[PDB]
Amino acid sequence: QPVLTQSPSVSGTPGQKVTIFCSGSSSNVEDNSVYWYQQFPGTTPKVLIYNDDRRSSGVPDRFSGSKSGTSASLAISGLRSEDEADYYCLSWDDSLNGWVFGGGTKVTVLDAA
Repeated sequence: QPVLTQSPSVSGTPGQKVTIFCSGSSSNVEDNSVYWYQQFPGTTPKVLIYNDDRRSSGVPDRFSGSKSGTSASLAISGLRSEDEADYYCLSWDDSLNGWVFGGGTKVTVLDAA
């Protein structure tokens, strides 16, 4: 099982805000950088956030990464249909001696009505 524990699936309509959580431990996210990846079906995952809160080139400011203690989050404000994807957190783990991913959180964007 994944060493990092992510939020269950979340949904929103366009314009809403969602927050995805990534919980780790003292051996991983507490002192090591967290990265966030976005993955569409049948596509390689791409880095959206690195070093806890830095946006990759081209990533909209409505994507915000943060970290506190052994917990990290990715907030997507102003949700757009193209944001529907699986999101994964990643951190180095000093005990396991590996790069560990969360199990993923699917963000679904519902048609408002």
